Amino acid sequence: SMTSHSWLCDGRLLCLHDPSNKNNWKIFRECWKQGQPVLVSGVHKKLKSELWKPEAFSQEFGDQDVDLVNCRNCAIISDVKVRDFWDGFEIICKRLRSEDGQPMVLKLKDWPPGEDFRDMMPTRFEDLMENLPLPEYTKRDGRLNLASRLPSYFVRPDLGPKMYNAYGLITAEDRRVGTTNLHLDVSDAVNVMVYVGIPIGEGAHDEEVLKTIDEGDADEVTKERIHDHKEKPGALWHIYAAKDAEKIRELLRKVGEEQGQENPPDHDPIHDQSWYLDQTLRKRLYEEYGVQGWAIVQFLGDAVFIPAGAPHQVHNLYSCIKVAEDFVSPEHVKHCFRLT
Ligand SMILES: CCOC(=O)C1CCN(c2cnccn2)CC1
Ligand SMILES: [Cl-]
Ligand SMILES: [Cl-]
Ligand SMILES: [Cl-]
Ligand SMILES: [Cl-]
Ligand SMILES: [Mn+2]
Repeated sequence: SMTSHSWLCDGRLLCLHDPSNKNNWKIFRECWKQGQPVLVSGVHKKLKSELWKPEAFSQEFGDQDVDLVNCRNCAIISDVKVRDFWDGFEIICKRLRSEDGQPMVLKLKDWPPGEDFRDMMPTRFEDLMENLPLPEYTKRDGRLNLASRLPSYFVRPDLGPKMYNAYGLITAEDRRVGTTNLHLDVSDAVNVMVYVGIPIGEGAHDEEVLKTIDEGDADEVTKERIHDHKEKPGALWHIYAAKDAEKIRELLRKVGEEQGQENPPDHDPIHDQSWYLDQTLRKRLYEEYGVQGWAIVQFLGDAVFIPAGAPHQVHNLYSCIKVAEDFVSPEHVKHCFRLT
């Protein structure tokens, strides 16, 4: 009747199979205490699938004004209607075009804005918050979430959740670009893939996706989820242990200098959110600094748990809708303390 869990990343990543199992914490807490990320599959089967479609967001919210980002060159597209984003999510012939006349790979910036998700989308808020895995950690009032219980000596997360909406990266050149560049968060996070859109028009794009996963260092069991079970892959993540953050900063200072950037010796390339670690940079991190990460493919309905302090980057394989909630576990509270 389905096994409790399996392993990815050759034994280094816990994958829980039943999102609402009351005994998940017993397997989870040992991996979490060691500063590892955790994957939980099957959250899509708990949700009302009609609430998470791109066509519904366009119909209900299409007249709101927003900014977009061109993922290929970081150009900002200012003050457009949110339908201009949603109507091109899966239909390539409807996307905003760059000067070269190609359809753009776009990210929708800060939408819903700030802490407004609950007010703007109360039925979505309920559906997500009631079906989050590890609820004693992840609910606003969970017994193991210290977010509402800490004094001002700790950086507290904003009221969530936050939605992350972007097209898939397409070409061989796109393999070196991030959807979200390398950064870290002082809080813990759970990120849920609630919808994956595989386009039509330039549909037949299956093969660059396989080369991206393979070159991305994905394990053999992860490759079997496509070929054997035909699940929809959304996004390729690289996550690094919080303890390796300074070694990553040293690599990126050296590369910034090799590329003729002019940066003070103390500047923080992870906080700048300006780098994506491509195959060349990931190999250099392993070979020159001794640092190994976790390469994670987030499929429809996968919840990725990212530990406080852990540097991480995201590369969309197809068009994705992700919803994330921040929390403060007792295992990782040291990462948000304002002294020493
Ligand atoms: C509704 C799921 O049905 C089952 O029979 C479960 C499947 C998942 N599992 C556990 C057990 N402990 C912790 C976490 N998961 C084993 C039994
Ligand atoms: Cl830690
Ligand atoms: Cl709603
Ligand atoms: Cl729990
Ligand atoms: Cl970014
Ligand atoms: Mn993050």
